[PDB]
Amino acid sequence: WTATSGSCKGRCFELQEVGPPDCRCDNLCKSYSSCCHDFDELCLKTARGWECTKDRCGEVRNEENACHCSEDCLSRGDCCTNYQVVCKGESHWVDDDCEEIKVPECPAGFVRPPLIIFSVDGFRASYMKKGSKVMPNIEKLRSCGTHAPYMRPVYPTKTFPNLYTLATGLYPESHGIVGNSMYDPVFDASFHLRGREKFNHRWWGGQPLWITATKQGVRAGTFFWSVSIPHERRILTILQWLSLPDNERPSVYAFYSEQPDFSGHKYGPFGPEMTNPLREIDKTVGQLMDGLKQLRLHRCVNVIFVGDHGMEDVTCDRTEFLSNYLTNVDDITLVPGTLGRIRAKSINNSKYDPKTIIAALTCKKPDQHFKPYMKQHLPKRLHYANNRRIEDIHLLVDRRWHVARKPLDVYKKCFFQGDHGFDNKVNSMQTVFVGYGPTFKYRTKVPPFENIELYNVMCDLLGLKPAPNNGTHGSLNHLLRTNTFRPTMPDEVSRPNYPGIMYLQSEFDLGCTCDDKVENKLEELNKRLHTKGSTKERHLLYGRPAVLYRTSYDILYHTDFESGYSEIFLMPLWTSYTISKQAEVSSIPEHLTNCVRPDVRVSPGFSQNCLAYKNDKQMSYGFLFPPYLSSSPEAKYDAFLVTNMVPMYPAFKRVWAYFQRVLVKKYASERNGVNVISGPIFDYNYDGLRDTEDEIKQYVEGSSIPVPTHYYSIITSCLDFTQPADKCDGPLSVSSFILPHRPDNDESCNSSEDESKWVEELMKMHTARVRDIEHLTGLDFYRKTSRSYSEILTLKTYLHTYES
Ligand SMILES: *[C@@H]1O[C@H](CO)[C@@H](O[C@@H]2O[C@H](CO)[C@@H](O[C@@H]3O[C@H](CO[C@H]4O[C@H](CO)[C@@H](O)[C@H](O[C@H]5O[C@H](CO)[C@@H](O)[C@H](O)[C@@H]5O[C@H]5O[C@H](CO)[C@@H](O)[C@H](O)[C@@H]5O)[C@@H]4O)[C@@H](O)[C@H](O[C@H]4O[C@H](CO)[C@@H](O)[C@H](O)[C@@H]4O[C@H]4O[C@H](CO)[C@@H](O)[C@H](O)[C@@H]4O)[C@@H]3O)[C@H](O)[C@H]2NC(C)=O)[C@H](O)[C@H]1NC(C)=O
Ligand SMILES: O=C(/C=C/c1ccc(OC(F)(F)F)cc1)N1CC[C@@H]2CN(C(=O)[C@@H]3CCc4[nH]nnc4C3)C[C@@H]2CC1
Ligand SMILES: [Ca+2]
Ligand code: NA
Ligand SMILES: [Zn+2]
Repeated sequence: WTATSGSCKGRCFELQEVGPPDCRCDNLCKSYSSCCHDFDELCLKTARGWECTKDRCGEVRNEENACHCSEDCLSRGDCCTNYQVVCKGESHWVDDDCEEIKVPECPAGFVRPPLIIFSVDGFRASYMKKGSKVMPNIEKLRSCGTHAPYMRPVYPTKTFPNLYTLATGLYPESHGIVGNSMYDPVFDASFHLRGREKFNHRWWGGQPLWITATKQGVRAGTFFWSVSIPHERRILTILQWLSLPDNERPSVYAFYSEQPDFSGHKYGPFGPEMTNPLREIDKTVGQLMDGLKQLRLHRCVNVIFVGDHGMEDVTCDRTEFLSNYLTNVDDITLVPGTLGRIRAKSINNSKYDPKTIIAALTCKKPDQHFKPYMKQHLPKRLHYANNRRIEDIHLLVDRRWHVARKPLDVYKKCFFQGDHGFDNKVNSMQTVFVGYGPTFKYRTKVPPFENIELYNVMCDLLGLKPAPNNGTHGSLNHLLRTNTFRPTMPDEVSRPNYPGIMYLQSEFDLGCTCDDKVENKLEELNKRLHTKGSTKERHLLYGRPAVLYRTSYDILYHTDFESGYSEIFLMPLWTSYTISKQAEVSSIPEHLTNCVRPDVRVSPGFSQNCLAYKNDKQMSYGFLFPPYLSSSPEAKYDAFLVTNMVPMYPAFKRVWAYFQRVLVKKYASERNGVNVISGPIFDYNYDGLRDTEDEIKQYVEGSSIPVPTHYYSIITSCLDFTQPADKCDGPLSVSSFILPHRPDNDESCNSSEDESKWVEELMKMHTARVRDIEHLTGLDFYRKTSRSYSEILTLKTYLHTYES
């Protein structure tokens, strides 16, 4: 109940929250149906429109008018945005040449440059170039300020998950808005786009920018706008708030536009109808900048122009139906569209089985346009699993497609030509970032980056300490002229042991064998030097990774590779080696096919054993440093050490052997040498974070050898590929992957074919940032380079996407 009998007199767009049942006058009162009876008359005036004309100049103030052209309007802070152009001979902001803003030029009484976030729904990255002719205001912001060619959204590339990731710095799995539609099984409640459940504070987690600002004494405009409030009125409200007395005036503001998303859904991303919504957005930008110029704020305010996600061509005829796959379609609930999420229709149904559902959805039709996954098996780069609101079964839908339960859902619910939601590396889903103002750089292009990183920068722009989030603070310092945040490297927590030769061969009883008993002060001093680290500068190019948690581990050196061997997990945490462009690939000689060799630096009690692999009928083993890339026949023996061995399913060994035998050499050819760091990952609770020993759900049968959920590699070379990876003077280039360690290749529908037709495609799907690996392993890479630390942080957030 709302006692709508109160009044909005002197309260239009008030900032304080006012509680039930007293009526409201704020920018969301419409959406709640709680506005005072006179909100429309007083607060949403429309009379005479939004623009001054010659004859209104100097007019007698008439308070009924939407905006004013009277002489007192500047002091009242309510002129039409074009007042000074029409009535005082001024230019539009867009018509002025851009001039570097070296220092803020703010009016008396401004304690910091204000931040205005101009957010646009459905604004596809390629609109910046393709619509540039019809968007002169936005084009001036882009060209004169700091811009990226695109900004990567979070998955799913839906509206509320991305707007709230913008506000919080968090993955949707952490902030809790994992879809526009959700079911929370603990609340037993459904969240929808439409209706009242979404207003409940229990859905939204983390700490959004407006709350961070308020807790730290920086005042915030109300960021959200009811749909029926016209954009002109939104702009005028922001400009009015900017004329408040100093102690009342917010320092951070947001504008939101439902366009171009609204028309994009109707007409597709490049429909000819799309020009007009782009023109309209640009005019709104021009209104704001003109108004800032009137307030003498256009060289004081930092403006961010930022989108949530792109838009793809999608029509009704490109829908897959689950009724074409499942016998029992009525036993499931599907969340449909550009992603699918499946759960049981009734919790009392004991004949529900996720395994039979996944199997019935796996590689069933040759052209099949979605792929099913248990959520723990989704590419780790999506970070889309650790929340009870994400259903166990997920369908990753191909771009341009939908999934639905039954055909009647599509016609008895084409209506549309565009949609979004797909995998966040898809080019059509990319969106925009421009920053303009005294704190941003001048005419500067920055590489693409992820929207999770923006919250830290917005905190930096406002002098705020960010709440804990998933950005990597300092990774975007290159966007800023000042206010940079100068991080320090984490301290290493565990220091390694450096074992020498301490065990005789006969102390081991591992059940391993090797035909190695074939055999010189010349070559012996040499191999002793190798075991003490004499080649370590070649293979460990950026320093040893730091172990950021408490553990017990050994550094082991060899001719061709170096490793940090965990005595707790009985295998390396990391293995580092460099492969030059000139390096040669060799076979595993026939006498060495099954060779495993005890490591005399490491005790039997801290070693794996071959008997456990013989007895485990599901598990085989592979090696981290590949025997194919040995520098010489004699060095090859080091690759068969028990301390280089890791547990691998035979299906996974197909993937790993092709990567090691074929791909590493290909990368070394193409990139002029590569440095590789490989290793295991254990993430059994799918939280994106390194497991502790007591979280491990599976061991090699009969043993304490833990089975990895994933294997990673980080592959680094010189950005200037005219220099070899091992003699690089400048910035680096990196690509990485986190491959799921699965006992089948059901994910790859073409896997019965030769690895050359499917392995690299799998690896590309499981592309990762170095930072993703850091979280999953508790390691910190690139500790010793000649690069600035902020540049290294940017390198660790890079994602190699393989989109063209
Ligand atoms: C991306 O960045 C974010 C932010 O930095 C990272 O998330 C953090 O990760 C931490 C580890 O997973 C986690 O720390 C835990 O906090 C627990 C208290 O949590 C509450 O308080 C905080 C602070 O205000 C609050 O933010 C939390 O909010 C969560 O939960 C509510 C739902 O109630 C949501 O609205 C909200 O969105 C958020 O949910 C998300 O996180 C939770 C986990 O907290 C998930 O369950 C959700 O699915 C969702 O993703 C909370 O309200 C604290 O209790 C934990 O301590 C346990 O473990 C330690 C070991 O050190 C030990 O001291 C304790 O014994 C304790 O164990 C006990 O609980 C066990 C489980 O019940 C039980 O088995 C034991 O027997 C014990 O009783 C822990 O320190 C932190 O909460 C989140 N923060 C956020 C905002 O999510 C994220 O990791 C980053 N991602 C990547 C990939 O890097
Ligand atoms: O105006 C906006 C969006 C503004 C915006 C600005 C900046 C930004 O990025 C930044 F954060 F980085 F700046 C992100 C979003 N929208 C989109 C979001 C929803 C929220 N809503 C509700 O009704 C809310 C639902 C949830 C909720 N909980 N308490 N009040 C509310 C209102 C209807 C709808 C209003 C129109
Ligand atoms: Ca984990
Ligand atoms: Na397959
Ligand atoms: Zn949309």
